[PDB]
Amino acid sequence: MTIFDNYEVWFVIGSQHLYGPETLRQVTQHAEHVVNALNTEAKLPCKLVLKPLGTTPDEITAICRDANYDDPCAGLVVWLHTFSPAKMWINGLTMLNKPLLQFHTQFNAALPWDSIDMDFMNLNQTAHGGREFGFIGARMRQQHAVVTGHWQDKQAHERIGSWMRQAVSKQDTRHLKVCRFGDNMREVAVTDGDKVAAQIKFGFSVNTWAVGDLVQVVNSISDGDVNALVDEYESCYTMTPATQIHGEKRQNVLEAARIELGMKRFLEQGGFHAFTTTFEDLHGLKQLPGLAVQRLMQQGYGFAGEGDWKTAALLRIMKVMSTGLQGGTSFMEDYTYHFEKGNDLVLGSHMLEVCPSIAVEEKPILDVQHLGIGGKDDPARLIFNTQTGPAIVASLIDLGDRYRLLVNCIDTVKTPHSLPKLPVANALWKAQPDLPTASEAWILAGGAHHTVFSHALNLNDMRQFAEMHDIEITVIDNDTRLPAFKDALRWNEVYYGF
Amino acid sequence: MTIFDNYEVWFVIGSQHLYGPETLRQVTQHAEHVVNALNTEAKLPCKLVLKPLGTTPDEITAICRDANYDDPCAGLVVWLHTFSPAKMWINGLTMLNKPLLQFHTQFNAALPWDSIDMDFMNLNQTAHGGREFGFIGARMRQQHAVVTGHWQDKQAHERIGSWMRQAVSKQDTRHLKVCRFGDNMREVAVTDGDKVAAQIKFGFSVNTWAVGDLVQVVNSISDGDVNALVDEYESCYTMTPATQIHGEKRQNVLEAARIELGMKRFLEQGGFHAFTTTFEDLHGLKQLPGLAVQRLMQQGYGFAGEGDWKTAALLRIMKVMSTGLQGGTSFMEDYTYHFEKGNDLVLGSHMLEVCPSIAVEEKPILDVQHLGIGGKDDPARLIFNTQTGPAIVASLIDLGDRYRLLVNCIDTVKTPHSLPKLPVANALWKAQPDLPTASEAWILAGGAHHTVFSHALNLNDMRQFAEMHDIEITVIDNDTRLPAFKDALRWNEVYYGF
Amino acid sequence: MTIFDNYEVWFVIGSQHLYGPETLRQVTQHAEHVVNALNTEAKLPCKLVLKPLGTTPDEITAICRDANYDDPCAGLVVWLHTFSPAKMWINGLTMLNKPLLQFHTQFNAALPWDSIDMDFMNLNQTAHGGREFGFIGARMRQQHAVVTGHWQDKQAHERIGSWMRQAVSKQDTRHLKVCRFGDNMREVAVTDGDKVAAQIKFGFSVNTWAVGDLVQVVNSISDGDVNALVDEYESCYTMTPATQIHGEKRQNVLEAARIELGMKRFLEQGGFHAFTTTFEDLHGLKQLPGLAVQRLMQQGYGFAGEGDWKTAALLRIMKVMSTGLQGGTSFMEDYTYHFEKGNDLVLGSHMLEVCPSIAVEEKPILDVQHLGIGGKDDPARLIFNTQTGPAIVASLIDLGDRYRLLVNCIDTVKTPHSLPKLPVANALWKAQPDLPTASEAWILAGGAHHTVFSHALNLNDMRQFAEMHDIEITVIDNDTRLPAFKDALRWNEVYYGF
Ligand SMILES: [Mn+2]
Ligand SMILES: [Mn+2]
Ligand SMILES: [Mn+2]
Repeated sequence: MTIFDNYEVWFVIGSQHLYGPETLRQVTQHAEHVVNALNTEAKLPCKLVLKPLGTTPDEITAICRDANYDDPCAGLVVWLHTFSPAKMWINGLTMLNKPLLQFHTQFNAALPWDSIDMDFMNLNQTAHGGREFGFIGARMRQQHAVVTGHWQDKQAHERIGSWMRQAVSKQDTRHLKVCRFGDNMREVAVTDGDKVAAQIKFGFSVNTWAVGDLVQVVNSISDGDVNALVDEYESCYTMTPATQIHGEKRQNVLEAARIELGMKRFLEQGGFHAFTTTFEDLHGLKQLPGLAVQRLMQQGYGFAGEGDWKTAALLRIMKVMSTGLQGGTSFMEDYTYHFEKGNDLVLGSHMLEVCPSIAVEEKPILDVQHLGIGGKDDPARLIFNTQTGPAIVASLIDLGDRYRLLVNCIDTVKTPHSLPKLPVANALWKAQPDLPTASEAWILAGGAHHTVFSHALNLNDMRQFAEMHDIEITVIDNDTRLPAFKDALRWNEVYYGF
Repeated sequence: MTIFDNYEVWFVIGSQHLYGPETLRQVTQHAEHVVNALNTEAKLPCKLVLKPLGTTPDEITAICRDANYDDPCAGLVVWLHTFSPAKMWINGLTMLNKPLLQFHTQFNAALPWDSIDMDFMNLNQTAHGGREFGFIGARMRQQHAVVTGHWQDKQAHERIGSWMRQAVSKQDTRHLKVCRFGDNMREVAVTDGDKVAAQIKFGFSVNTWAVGDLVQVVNSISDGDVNALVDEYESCYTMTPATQIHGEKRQNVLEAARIELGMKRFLEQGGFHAFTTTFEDLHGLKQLPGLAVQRLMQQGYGFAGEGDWKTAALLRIMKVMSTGLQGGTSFMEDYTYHFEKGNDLVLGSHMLEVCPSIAVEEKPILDVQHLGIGGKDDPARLIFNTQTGPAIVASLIDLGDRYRLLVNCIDTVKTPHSLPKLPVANALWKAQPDLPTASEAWILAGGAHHTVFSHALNLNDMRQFAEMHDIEITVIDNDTRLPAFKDALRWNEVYYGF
Repeated sequence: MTIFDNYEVWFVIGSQHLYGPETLRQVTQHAEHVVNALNTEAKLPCKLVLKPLGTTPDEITAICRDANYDDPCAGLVVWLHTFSPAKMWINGLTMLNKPLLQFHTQFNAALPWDSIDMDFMNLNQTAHGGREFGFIGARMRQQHAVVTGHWQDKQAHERIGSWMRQAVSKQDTRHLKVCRFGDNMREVAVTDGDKVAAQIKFGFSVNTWAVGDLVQVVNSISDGDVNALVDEYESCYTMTPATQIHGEKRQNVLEAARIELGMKRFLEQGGFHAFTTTFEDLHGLKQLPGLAVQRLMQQGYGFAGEGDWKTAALLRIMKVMSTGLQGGTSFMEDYTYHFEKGNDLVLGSHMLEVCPSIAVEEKPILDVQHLGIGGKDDPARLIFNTQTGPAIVASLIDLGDRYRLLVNCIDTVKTPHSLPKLPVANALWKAQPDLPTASEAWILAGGAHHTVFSHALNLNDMRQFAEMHDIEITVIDNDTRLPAFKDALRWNEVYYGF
């Protein structure tokens, strides 16, 4: 059912004819054996298709050429069962659009001390065949990945599997379409940037439909379709008295529903995966989309507030990326602090748009709905608490000449006293290593007030993403120390400054 | 005896023409003591020749003129006795083509508290005088190693001699001559490169003589001389049943012996110090040089397989580097692996060519050969085990615009079982910090399958080597971590990308 | 029959739906009309295949994806009949392996002053639609070409056609295989270099077979096949008395013939397009290949003397490139000068290997054959004079970090007195602007003694090649003036020094 099922990774084996052609026939036995046992037992994010052996230049070019042409081909994992003169690969590697991982593995785990002979020695020579390959890729500054490990090693499966994840994320982004409903909040910098650069670098496109284009779909929906969706609320969520049938703010639940249907139909018919809104342009909408934006985020779409295409895009990438994983992933603003010796905290939220995928409960749908901001009707919104434990918050910023991705490892924690006046969903966390330093470093390194929160993905996941896209990663966890942190900033600046 | 008897290090001393033939003659006295003290007591790689005092610019410029012209001057060791304003050193240091080391030292291991005068402070004042000199070395951006200590210091003797050792290596490489017998294995990358560039940088030359040429010399050796060498094989090694008289492959031993004599004679007359071969071009040679190659490696000749001049030269270099040290140093190629929790191992070896320099025993010689590779006669070889202990493998790769020296720290270990069918000698080691990262880090950095294995030389030797040549040293050892390693590869790329 | 017939160029029209879909239908009428009239009447180097209109992002990605996959697709020529929002093209353009030329043309030549209206105005808006496209390509630093001109403009056809030429040259080079028969003349720099860099940058591969591998094929040929080829000589060429049946050097014509057959069979069975020899390794050959190398160059193969793969490669590229053109293209060494007020000259040649494609006559096959060099039998060689008029000489050199292509516009001229002792073919020329300055500049800018001479190609042809491959071109013709010439060298050095 998932987008992972719309891709497969190619298992290419490198060798040469020198010994052959029955020395090849063993190689093929191994490959087919390792491919089946992985597809069967290694619980990897998507499928491995074994291609015919690459033992000549033309065979290797062929495979890369094919890999570029096949839209499901998300990456290559190459095993060099033997020596494989690396010049053979050059012409293929210079046309390759798809990512590559060397699986520096071997058929046997134990070296058969008592039996080993030259036949053996000259078969399963990945020990050196993998190093010849290492070189050309390094020589070309072509970022190839490596996992060393025996082919049944479950630790390897993970790192292999974790890489397959990024391959698919990289190709989905190459089709991701953000639909903004208006422009950036006036006078705001971070949420602005060069959209051309984004689509060049990342392949996702951002383009603006009039709020009025939406309003038209938003107004067109049938009551039959509205009251249907109104039922799915009462089913799913705790309705606060104000929200119930005879409640003075029932009518506002109707307007929420339609804005959900309206946005969903516009977004499906447009073929979109993400979107923005701006409270400075809600002409023809009854209320700022809250409930609707929250549920569309649960249903999968990327979103960010006030025109913020980068963060909205990012959310969608990290959701997709998170498929099959234990948690969350939500848009998030760092809203307010709690200061105390030992217990410094952040509380995250926005005006309304907090995704219910990181919640732990059955979730109230109250109004208590004054939003002076926007200047519209009291909006519907889901109110909830965020799950505990170790998360991350990611901010992608545009330094103008390049992008930088900041990640701050964090730990959600339970609110000690509850928030009875606060009509928004919360997320409360301690920022590794500690607020003052965590905040300082983030601020030092730019990094928006807009972030993507996530329980399901982590730092190592994001490190591979940063690699896969060739961008700087600015990491802020417990190891962070400002003198070193600053040096890195400088040294990365020169490096990525080409 | 050995090549360290060819070279010398000059012992220059720095003061000003002002003032006091006493003071200025009084200083001459100490340099004559420390030098004589060091030359009999210190056990340094080669002698220290004291030179007349650098008091004026012209004298320093002369000292440099001579130091450049004198082909056994391996470098200057400089100690700044009184105080020698560095503007005097300019014209000299500017022309100085031989390496320099500031031995930053005093007269006198401790301090006269009641016996201190201005007459004393006039003369012998390296504390400040030494610093001024570092400045100009830094300003001009020259190397200038510095060792600080009291001359009588055991630790400081050690430090200076290791430098002296490198200084001499630098000079020997200048005259090093590789001789290639055929070209690279077809379609191979790591072992190709720009010979012109290497000769510019390190000064070693690489030029190829026809396989046909060698054959002419091999086909010329007298049966008398051939037989005589075999008498040396009987006495050196453990001749296997087939190897000895009435042996089924006794002639293969003679042919090997003939080859070795021809190859030797050839190399000697052409004044060569290293060589390569290629199994793809052996026309006129009865079998692929194995035993011949091994004993020649053991006698001091650098070599590396299938046309690999870089590694071949590096072997010769490191072999000379290691002179007067306990331990082996060999050509080596990661051949296969043993994956076992806690005990990941690499079996090193080559087709035939491994140096008995690194062996534990009196070596067995066998034929049990059938080398499918090439397609020649069952060739002779020395089978043996590699010693137990700390070692390094090193590779010099050409990245197009610059060279990179990779060195992995390792620890060789007893084969836990005999290897009865392995027709070749072996090395066996655990890689620091562990196989997967050891291997992965090397692949990320490129780094040949061909390496120079050494028991005698260490990371520190190679560190100075890399500094001495201004090449990047990539270091894989117990302290390695992939995030910092990767960072260093990027931050170095832009440093040395100049 | 020619390799041009194995490729086609794609004619892609960019537009958008804004007006459509019958506004598109006109666009298609135009495109089909312009494609037919060009394929019919424009005598272009190869075929134009009109692809379906690109009016959306997915359609544009599709076309580029297809262009990469189709091996005959040599380049794209895009016409922007209307405005074509350039973001649509980004994702296609970021995957494109093939070269692109914008044909900034229009359907009508004259603006129909009296009739023009908005319908018209908004159709045929290439005036601005072409500038939107210009931008993205410029923004991406993607070297796209442009010819502006009406679509019937014959001057345009040329510049379009001239570009199509380079597209095909660029793809052939991506399959060109040099087969060296040995290594570089010892101690020679220019002919040496980094073969990995070449195959990366250019896609042609260079790899060394043993002279003995050839000798085996060289010796295997049948007399029936030898004497057959001996007849084709007497037919084609003037046989000097020494060369005739009872001539004392007839036997040497037999050995020439076999070396021709032998080299031709080895080269066809290897699938090669170019080759080198080295006189320092002719073990098993009767005489240095002269006659044979000359005729194989006429038949099409690239060649250069003494191991020189770059120049041999280049020759083959410039021959292929020259298909369908008036002249020549030959390997060439600048052999000797004539100095005289007003009449300074160069005479070009090699020991033997001068291609008879630039000759004007029926061509003597004498021996007068002492070649002390090589140390072999008196060789057969064709002796001839070169055609008059404006030519070029191209040298591709490896500056180590990058390549530079030098071109010197020259003018062949008739020898005033004849060369009765000189047993080699001549080419005599004046080097624009004049020997002293022409020689100086060439020497200043490096540039080998080995060149490719050519009557058929020129400077503008080579300028597009240099562009198509992104390398420096150092031009030396009449406009050349050393102060400016030097400045350019410096300014290009910084630019291409990334
Ligand atoms: Mn906000
Ligand atoms: Mn090898
Ligand atoms: Mn020549």
